[PDB]
Amino acid sequence: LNTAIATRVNGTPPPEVPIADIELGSLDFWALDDDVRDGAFATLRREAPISFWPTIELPGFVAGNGHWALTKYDDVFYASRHPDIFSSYPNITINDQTPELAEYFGSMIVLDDPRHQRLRSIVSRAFTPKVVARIEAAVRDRAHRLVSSMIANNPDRQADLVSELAGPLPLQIICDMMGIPKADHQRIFHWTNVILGFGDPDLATDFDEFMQVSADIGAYATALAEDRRVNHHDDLTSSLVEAEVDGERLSSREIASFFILLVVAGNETTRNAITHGVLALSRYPEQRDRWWSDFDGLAPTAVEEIVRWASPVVYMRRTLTQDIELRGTKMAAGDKVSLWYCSANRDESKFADPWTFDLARNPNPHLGFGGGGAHFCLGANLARREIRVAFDELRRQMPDVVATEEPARLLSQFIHGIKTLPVTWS
Ligand code: HEM
Ligand SMILES: CC(C)CCC[C@H](C)CCC[C@H](C)CCC[C@@H](C)CC(=O)O
Ligand SMILES: [Ca+2]
Repeated sequence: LNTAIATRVNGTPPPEVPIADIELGSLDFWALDDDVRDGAFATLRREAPISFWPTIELPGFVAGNGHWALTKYDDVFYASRHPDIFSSYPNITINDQTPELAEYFGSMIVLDDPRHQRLRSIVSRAFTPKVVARIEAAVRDRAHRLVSSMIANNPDRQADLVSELAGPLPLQIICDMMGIPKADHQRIFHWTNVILGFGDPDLATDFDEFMQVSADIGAYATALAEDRRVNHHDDLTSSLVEAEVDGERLSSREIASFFILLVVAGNETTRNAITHGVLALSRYPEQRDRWWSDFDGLAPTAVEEIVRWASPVVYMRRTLTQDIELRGTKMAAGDKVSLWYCSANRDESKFADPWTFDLARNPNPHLGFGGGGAHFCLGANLARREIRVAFDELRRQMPDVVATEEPARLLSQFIHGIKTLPVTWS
């Protein structure tokens, strides 16, 4: 299409990045383009598989102690499967948890079992493979309407993939599951965007705004919950207010935190898998060709490889409950430990040809949904289906859809985000 992005050779390894150029506790490092980032993690995996880092500043948050970065696959996996040692309390981002933040962000993702499991059971039936298989009809026609409207909205055949499809599809689905009405979708989207875009001047850099948005979304969850308290609807919000996770009902804060976890995770995750997928297809059109020629035959492995490639969630943090030594590095009880999924997903000792984007890759033990165990992504089956249906609807309405500019990238250490990706089609 000649308006298109330049092609790229598949299996191209990243630039050489000297260790002296790697500074994970600087925001400027997260600004560097993706190739240099991948290069920097390659250097770490080889020369400092476990290394220590001061935690990033950014206004209004509390950096506190630094963290031991696990950049190897086997260590990320080991840490995920040993939660007695690598605890999710008190926080799964690198910054210290505060009681003010805990009002909105003290959900089960920052708790250990047995309380974590008891909370998780409240909503987990809805995310089961049997059940996500049953909402294919809702997914399909949100996706189909979005691709149609992408076409109708754009006589020029020039659109932003992010706001026209990748963004609103996983948003509409999670809000529908929560029971959030249509008129509120956009406001919800703008809130989770600021929550998980903090540090990026296109999203927010003033902590006052972050606190306001948090309060607004917490206030919003509370009002919806209270509604559902009196009038059951058959949405996840009703399950939340009806639950006893205990022999006790959930507190306001527990409801607010659970609501915000679902909606943020639902809104700031699969949209990036989808946008990175389209970009990757734009760079490697042989891959686009193979998949379009055999959509259903290649879909299971295509969807996993888009997730491996995008690694939408860059890292999660844990905290040691006891001393432990790994790979010859002694770490102490109370130390922060960060699990770099984006690095595990390029690990030369687990993946042949880690730099090759291969929609037929089989097996594909990636850690895009984390390393397995107690906090395994609750939305994994939902996300896979969202991804599959989105590309299915593109393949059938605009099969040659293709990026026309490099993406505007989210400045973020936690989320491999794309803010906008101009695409074209014929
Ligand atoms: C490609 C899309 C997605 C990716 C890559 C992803 C990634 C992750 C990762 C890395 C974790 C932490 C896992 C661990 O600690 O071992 C997680 C947890 C979680 N995710 Fe997903 N996520 C995605 C989509 C979604 C969706 C659509 C939802 C729907 C609400 C969702 C809901 C959750 C929840 C609730 C948790 C916490 C589970 C728990 O603490 O037990 N995710 N996700
Ligand atoms: C599956 C994933 C994407 C769900 C994560 C959802 C929950 C709501 C994460 C909490 C987000 C926190 C409060 C944002 C702060 C991160 C940042 C400021 C850390 C730092 O200072 O370096
Ligand atoms: Ca347009």
